[PDB]
This record gives sequence, C-alpha cells and structure tokens, in this order.
Amino acid sequence: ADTIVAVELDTYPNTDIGDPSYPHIGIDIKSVRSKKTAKWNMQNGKVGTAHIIYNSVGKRLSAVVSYPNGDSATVSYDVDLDNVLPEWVRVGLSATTGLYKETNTILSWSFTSKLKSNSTHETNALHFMFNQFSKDQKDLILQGDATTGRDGNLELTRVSSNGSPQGSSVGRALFYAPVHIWESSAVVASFDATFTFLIKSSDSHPADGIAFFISNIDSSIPSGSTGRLLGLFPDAN
Amino acid sequence: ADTIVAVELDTYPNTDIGDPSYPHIGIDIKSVRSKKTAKWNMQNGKVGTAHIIYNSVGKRLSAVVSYPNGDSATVSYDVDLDNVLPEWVRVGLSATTGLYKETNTILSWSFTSKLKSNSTHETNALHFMFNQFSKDQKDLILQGDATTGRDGNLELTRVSSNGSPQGSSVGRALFYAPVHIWESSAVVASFDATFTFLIKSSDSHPADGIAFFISNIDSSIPSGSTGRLLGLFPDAN
Amino acid sequence: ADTIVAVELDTYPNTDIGDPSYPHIGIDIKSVRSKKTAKWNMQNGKVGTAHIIYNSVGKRLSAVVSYPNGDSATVSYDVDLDNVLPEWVRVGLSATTGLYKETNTILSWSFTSKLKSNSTHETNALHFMFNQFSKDQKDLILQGDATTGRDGNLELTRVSSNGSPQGSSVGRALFYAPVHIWESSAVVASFDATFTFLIKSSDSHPADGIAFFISNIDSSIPSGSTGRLLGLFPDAN
Amino acid sequence: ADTIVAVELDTYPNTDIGDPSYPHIGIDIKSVRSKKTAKWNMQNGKVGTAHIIYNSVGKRLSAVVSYPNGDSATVSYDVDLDNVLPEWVRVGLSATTGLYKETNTILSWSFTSKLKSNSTHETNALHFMFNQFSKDQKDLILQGDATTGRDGNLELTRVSSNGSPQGSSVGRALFYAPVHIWESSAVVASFDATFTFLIKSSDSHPADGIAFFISNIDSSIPSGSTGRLLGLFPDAN
Ligand SMILES: CO[C@H]1O[C@H](CO)[C@@H](O)[C@H](O[C@H]2O[C@H](CO)[C@@H](O)[C@H](O)[C@@H]2O)[C@@H]1O
Ligand SMILES: CO[C@H]1O[C@H](CO)[C@@H](O)[C@H](O[C@H]2O[C@H](CO)[C@@H](O)[C@H](O)[C@@H]2O)[C@@H]1O
Ligand SMILES: CO[C@H]1O[C@H](CO)[C@@H](O)[C@H](O[C@H]2O[C@H](CO)[C@@H](O)[C@H](O)[C@@H]2O)[C@@H]1O
Ligand SMILES: CO[C@H]1O[C@H](CO)[C@@H](O)[C@H](O[C@H]2O[C@H](CO)[C@@H](O)[C@H](O)[C@@H]2O)[C@@H]1O
Ligand SMILES: [Ca+2]
Ligand SMILES: [Ca+2]
Ligand SMILES: [Ca+2]
Ligand SMILES: [Ca+2]
Ligand SMILES: [Mn+2]
Ligand SMILES: [Mn+2]
Ligand SMILES: [Mn+2]
Ligand SMILES: [Mn+2]
Repeated sequence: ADTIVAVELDTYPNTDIGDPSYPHIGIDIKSVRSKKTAKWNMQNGKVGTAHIIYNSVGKRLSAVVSYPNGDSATVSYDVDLDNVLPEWVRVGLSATTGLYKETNTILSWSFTSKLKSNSTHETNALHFMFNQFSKDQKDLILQGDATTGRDGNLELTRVSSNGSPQGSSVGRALFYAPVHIWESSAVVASFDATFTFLIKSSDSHPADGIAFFISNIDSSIPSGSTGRLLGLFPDAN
Repeated sequence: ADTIVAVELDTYPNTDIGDPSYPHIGIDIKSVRSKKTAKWNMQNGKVGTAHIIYNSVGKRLSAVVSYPNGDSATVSYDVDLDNVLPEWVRVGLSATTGLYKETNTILSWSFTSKLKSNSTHETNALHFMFNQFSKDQKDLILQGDATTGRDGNLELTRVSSNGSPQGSSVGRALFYAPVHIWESSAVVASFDATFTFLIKSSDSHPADGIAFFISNIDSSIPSGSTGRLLGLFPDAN
Repeated sequence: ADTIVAVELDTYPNTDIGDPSYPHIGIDIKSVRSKKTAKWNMQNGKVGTAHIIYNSVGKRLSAVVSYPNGDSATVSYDVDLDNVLPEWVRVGLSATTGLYKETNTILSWSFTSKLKSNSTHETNALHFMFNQFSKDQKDLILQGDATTGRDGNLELTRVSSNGSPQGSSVGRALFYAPVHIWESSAVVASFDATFTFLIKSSDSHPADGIAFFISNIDSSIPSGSTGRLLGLFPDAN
Repeated sequence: ADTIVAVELDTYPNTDIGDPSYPHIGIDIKSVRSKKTAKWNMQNGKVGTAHIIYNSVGKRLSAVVSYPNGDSATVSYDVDLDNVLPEWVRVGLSATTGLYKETNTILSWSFTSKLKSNSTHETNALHFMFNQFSKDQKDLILQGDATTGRDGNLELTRVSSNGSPQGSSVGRALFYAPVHIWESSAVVASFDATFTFLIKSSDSHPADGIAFFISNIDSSIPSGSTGRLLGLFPDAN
C-alpha cells in the first residue's frame, strides 16, 4: 500500500468508519480515520480557503479552513513527518462523491517546500502557484474524473454539462515534479500549502469532500476509494 | 515597560537569576526567565545558524540553532502571540557582554512576515534579507555599541581594532519599518526569521549571549541591561 | 531639488507642458516631460493593474498597465539608474487632481528589490506587499491628502464622505523604510513594483493621474505640484 | 529538430562555426551561431555565477557572468520569446567536452517563472532552488554523462575518480516538471535563472563550455552534439 498523509475537509459524516456526526476537518496519517478532527460548518455555494502548515522544528502539522465573513475551523496534530513519510514524494488534491454528491472545485492551489541544512545557506526550495488551471496543464498529473480548463478552474470530481455534480465520482491532481520533503542533514524541513474551493451541492446532503495529500511518487487512486474513502485509501481500516 | 518576546542564545549561565547551569537557548515572554529552554553546546569560533518560526494556526513558537557538521539545539513553546505583543512592532537583534565577554557577530539576517486574511487573496507581506552589512545601513536602526561595515558584517557588541571583544558592552539592531505582526481579521499570521553568527571568546567563559527579539516600535535599550540582561530587560525578575 | 524617476499614468493631456494629445503612460527621468510615452485608453470605473520592472543588466525600465478584458499599454526606456538615482531612496505612489478631477484610488501595492553582488551569494533584498491598507499604517508615510482605511483602501487625493473626488488635491504614500536601490559591488540590481487602481471620474475629463515613483529619502511634495505636475516636480521644465 | 533557446558560456573559440576568436558569452536562438556575444575573461579554478533574466514587457533577454574579483561579462538581445518558444518547455543545463576538455561543475542552480495575466491578482508561478544535489535527485532528469551526489555537486560531463575531466563528453540536466513559460492571456511572462559553476582545466585550452537552455519538453541530446555543439545542437548551422 501507499503511504498517505492528508488534511481532509469532510462534508459527509460516515460514522461507521469513525467520522464524527458533523461535517469536519481532520488530519489523516495512513488511515481514513483521522488522528484529529474539528467540527466544520461549511457554507454551501461559497468560496472557502484552506491553509496547511508544517515545520520540522515544532513538529506540529496544522490546518485552518475559512470563508469570507466568517467562521473558521482549526485542527492541529503533533507529529514528526521524518518518521511517517518517505524522503521523496508527490503532493496532490483528491475528491470523491458517493451515493451523495457535490461539486468539488479548485479555484487556486499553491505549495512551498523548504529544506534548510546545517551548512550555509544552504536552501533547497520548490514553490508553485496556480491561480488558475488551463485546459492542457502539463505540470499537473490528473487522475480519474479530474479535469481542468472549465471556467479556468479545476474539477476534481465529474461534473455534467449543466454544472451538476455526479455520484460515485473520484478524481485527483498531483504536481508533476517529485518534492524532496525531508533530508537527514536538513535542520529545517518545512512546507506551506494553500487552496481555494467551491463546494456546491443540490440535495440536503453533500458528499464526500476534498483533501490535500502527500504520498509516494508513484501513488495512484486505490480501488473502491470513491465516496467515503475520498480517493486516498483502499480500506476504511 | 516594553513588551518583549525573545529567543535567547545564552552563553553564560547566570543561575541566581534562574538560568540552567549550561549554555542554553530559551524562549522569553516578557521576562529574562525563559519559559522554555534547551541545552546548547556552543562551538567556539564557528559560524552558527538560528531558525526562528511561528504561525498563528499551530500557535507554537519554535527555535533551532545549528552548526555545519551536525549538532543542533531545539526549543519550542506553545503560545498565542495575539495576546502578548501589540499589533504593530519592530524586530531586531541584541547582544551583551558582562564581566565575561565574547564577540557577538552577525553575518546574515533575514525576516518574513505574512498576514493572510479571510478575504481573497489577500496577503500583506514584509520580507527583508541581509547577506552583508555596509558602513551606513539606512534600513537598520543601530543602538548602543552596535556598528556595521567591518568585514561587511554587523557587530552587536563593541570590538577593538585588533578584533578583540569588550566587556560591559551592549548593542542592538532593529529593522527600520514597523511590522504588522497580527490583525484581528487575519486568519493566518506567520513569521520566520533566520540569522548566521560567529561567537568567539578568549577566556574560558563567553558571555552573555545573542537574542532575536520583537518589541514595541519605540523600544530602546533598558538602563543597565548589559551582561546577563542581554540588553532586553530592565530587571532580572 | 529632489531627484525623481517615475512611471506616470496620465489621465489628462496637458499639451502646453509637452504631453501627447491622449491619455498616456510615460517614463519620466527628473522631469514632468516624459522621456517616453505610449497611448493609453483608460476604462472609467474599472480596476487596472500596473506592472513596473527594472534590471541593471539589460538596463531597461519597463512599465505596463492592463485591465480585465485584456487591453493594455506598454512603455520601455533604456536607462542605467546607477547614474540617475541616489544609492538610497524611498519608493511610493503620488496622485493629483487639477481643475478637473477623479478618484485616485489604490487597492494593492507590492515592491521587490534585490542586490546580488559578485560574492556568494550574496543577496540583500526587500519585499513588501499590501493587498489592503489598515486605518493607521505604520509602515507607510502619508503626505498631502493621502489617507487609508474605510473600505480598506488608500485614497491618494481628497475624497468626500459621499465618495466624490476633489480638485487641486495632492497626496503621496511612501514606504517607511529607505530602500537600497543599487551598489557599486552589485553585479545585478533589480526591482519590481506592481499596483492596482480604480480611477472614477464624474466629469467627461478625469485628471490629472497616478504615479509610481522613486525619490531621495527626505523627498516631500514640492510646492504647487497639484494638477498637471502630478505631485512630483516643482516646475514644468 | 528541437527548438532551443540558450545562454552559452563558451570556453573554446571554434571560429569556423561562427565563434569570435576569444572565449565568450552568447545568446543563441535555435542556432549554434549566437545572435549576440560578449568577450569573457574566465578565471580557471574559480567559482563564477550566471544571472539570466527575461520579461515580456521589455522583451530583452539578458545574461551576466561574474566572478568574485568583481570582473564580469554582460550580453543582451532584444527578442519576443512568445513567437520563438512553445507554450510549455523544459529548462536545463548542458555541458560538453571536445578534443579539449574541462570540468563542467554546478554548485547551485535556481529558476523562477511567473505568468501575470490581466485577470487582476491571478499569478501562476514556479520556483525551484538547488543549493546542493543529492545522489538520486528525482526532480532532475539526467542525460548523457550528467551525474550527482558525492560532494553534492552536479558534474555535467564525465570526470574520473581522481577529479580529472574527460574528452568527447556531453551531459544535460533538466528540471522534472514542464514549465509554462508563457500564455496568450498573460500581460507579464518572465523568468530568472541563476547558477554557480566551477570550470577547471589542466591543459592550456579548456572546452567546450556550459549553457542554460529552454527547449521542447521531450527534448534530448542531439546525435554528435559534443564538443563545439555544446550538447544543444545537431549541427553547426
Ligand atoms: C443512506 O446512505 C448510507 O447508506 C447507503 C446504503 O448502504 C450507503 O450507500 C451510503 O454510503 C455510500 O454513499 C456515501 C455518501 O456519498 C459515501 O460516503 C459512501 O462511501 C458510500 O458510497 C451510506 O452509508
Ligand atoms: C564571573 O564573575 C561572577 O561574579 C561577579 C560577581 O562577583 C559577577 O559580576 C559576574 O557577572 C557579571 O559578569 C557576567 C558574565 O559576563 C554578566 O552576565 C553579569 O551580568 C555581570 O556583568 C559573575 O556572576
Ligand atoms: C479647462 O481646464 C484647462 O484650462 C484651464 C484654463 O486655462 C486651466 O486652468 C486648467 O488647468 C487645471 O486643470 C488641468 C487639468 O486637470 C490641470 O492639468 C492643471 O494643472 C490645472 O489643475 C486646464 O488646463
Ligand atoms: C586542435 O584542436 C582543433 O583541431 C582539431 C582537428 O585537427 C579539432 O578536432 C578540434 O575540435 C575538436 O575539439 C574541440 C575542442 O574540444 C571541440 O570543440 C570540437 O567539437 C572537436 O571535438 C579543434 O578544432
Ligand atoms: Ca466521510
Ligand atoms: Ca545568562
Ligand atoms: Ca497631464
Ligand atoms: Ca565553441
Ligand atoms: Mn472524516
Ligand atoms: Mn537564559
Ligand atoms: Mn504626461
Ligand atoms: Mn560560441
């Protein structure tokens, strides 16, 4: 199996797999069952923003989601990713729809990764920013139902010609280049991520959500990962 | 009295005032007595590097000091700085020598402050980088015995014409522009500071240390703050 | 007198003073009379964006102003600013109204400056970004009628409580910190400055314009510089 | 054939193919015969630095090569790359050795690409920085004799166990991700590239040079491109 570390924005509360009864954000290490969660009040048809942060020093992974206005949900989990993730990875965005559906749409995505060693300087860095996604995006690796170019946006899960979400959909987008996410000689290994999202659904129950993830370079959508598994895991275990 | 938040690299162990018996790094909130300290083995005559980090999300304040070849010391303190510092502040570097002395010398200093709000984007950023210092540095406010231009560096404590350190010395350097370190409307307020330094002492007991600090805009050296007070505090309380 | 270098967005064609017969963008070295200009059709009530760029390698000072919908204006001037400007300067925005008037309004402003020497690295840099302006902006120096806040914006010329622009009004906004614009040991010295604006005028003839400028550190508004002089130069020479 | 745009540091004067009689820096457009060249006094065994700069406003492609000791060489060419390079490209370094040899070695490399459209606040960007190279660098594609690690440098051309360069060698390193170097909707499309290098040669005549280039994504080393063709070109035309 792949190694996966993800921050999830969970619209659908699948409780039999361990999810809280409320839409929630959570931190996932190698399991669909978050190590930490926070109640999230999503505003249907609104553009939200998610900031994720980690530094090798404080060894605390953090995430915050917020809207204009407005309310915000914060979740933090103490971990040292040196001991979780492999040295090289790929980063990505993943979304699904189960029996219940919704529009999972990325307006913008940015990422920064810094390795600061004990030498001088010495800084290795990777930073990219998408404030929009063209029709043929070469620095993005698209998987499943994920497509770009529509209104300059990125649609993770299948959407019809009228702008209607689809059920049992899964899609993902990984950055083309592999990222060096830590090294043995780096005194500081840090990363920042940010994205904006529009989740719009029709029925009273949208599902299942959006997630930012880090996985081994060859990572791909596991089998039967639509709906509640959010595309990131083969099993709810 | 000023409101100070500082990261101290402490060369000389004043025990009577609460320090540990070994050279140590610490996190000081409004007191010379660190809330969190870590043991630090200083390599005399070598160029060290200090990475200070914070984000309003994890609300954890972190510090690391490293030398090439290995050997770093880490300290971290959970704090929400919205509740300590004023909205508008000035950042700088400070150093002292009491009865025991040492050369507190800065080869490089950089600073990055980001305010990201619940709107879109919208980011307010300030970032500066000093890879060397000139004779007249107009973007720096020098205080006390602090001088620049010598071998292209910044000297925080007084050094003789042969390169010898002096006792009972104190000095500081502040950035000219005030910094907006938080705003009530900012979902994320983050800051990152880095510096390289060379501490070189003759006698077996170097003193008293170096510190990176954030203070009120009008902040100035408190009377009689040399030696153990590191120039940052009027009193050892 | 002060040493000025400016990129001017000129709404009102003063042809006695040497301006072309149309609204124009221009490049002004130490004079209100542009060294170069290009025709600019401004869209009343629309938010535009100006991208200014200079590098000491190609020694070309370029400027472009664009609106949504993709029409723009471009001007470039071959110059070595080594021989024009003082080593240390201040950067800012300046606007005026004449008999005629308009709202000179700034939504966002960002500035990058990098001095890369023949050493290793060695990079000195300043970067600041304002995507909104607070009520009291301590890192800004307001001159004339320039004010901030109430909408989160900066108004360069006097505007009333109802939102109407005023005539014979002049105002400037400079960055607090003096910037090191160039050095003798610098192999490359380059700067980028961007800003967005909204120019709204009730009358058929908006005036007089908006300017991005670079000045000596003690530079202040000259006497009688409103209207056509754009709050930049003492005289029309 | 590939579409190559390059900035060459040419250590060997091949005058039958269009070179000047001195070692030089040059700007190549789809030809081994430069559009612009400059005289370059190279310091054997010294670490030099190259700064490549281009923006879509001034439309001037510039390059500067400087050494500690302050000496430098500068070349510029007026060109609009929209019409030359494909929308998506790949960026990299190339070096070769002919009958005459030399060590082509890279201590650091960095690259920055921005697309700023008329969309007001929408910027797409890619930035990467290598201050050193590990044994297996996954974000790099290595071609020919190019290798990494062991001192954390990048040798573009073959060097033996003792540190001696080899003849008839060719090597190239390309960043893994495809880079979006322009877009029809971008008002400003620019890029910066910087790298440090050490060229050492035993014999009195070092060859053949190092070059930074931008090509089609699938680009590979052309047959018989060693020596004078600098690994960039299939022929001397
Ligand atoms: C009524 O919905 C619950 O019961 C259904 C029948 O057993 C399940 O199909 C359903 O889960 C499926 O839909 C959800 C929501 O989209 C998805 O999260 C889950 O992975 C399944 O695809 C749910 O348990
Ligand atoms: C090493 O001497 C010890 O005792 C002296 C008193 O008898 C002290 O003055 C001395 O401290 C002074 O020097 C230290 C070290 O530089 C400095 O931290 C302290 O502020 C005083 O200036 C020390 O305790
Ligand atoms: C119709 O106004 C023009 O003619 C008037 C009479 O000669 C001028 O006073 C007037 O000058 C003022 O307005 C212009 C346009 O805003 C401005 O450029 C000038 O500096 C004065 O403010 C203008 O020429
Ligand atoms: C003495 O070398 C010159 O004349 C030789 C033929 O007698 C050439 O082969 C030689 O060119 C080869 O070496 C150069 C320098 O390494 C290289 O640029 C060229 O591509 C060939 O490999 C040169 O002209
Ligand atoms: Ca769920
Ligand atoms: Ca002490
Ligand atoms: Ca005018
Ligand atoms: Ca040649
Ligand atoms: Mn969940
Ligand atoms: Mn202490
Ligand atoms: Mn004009
Ligand atoms: Mn040549």
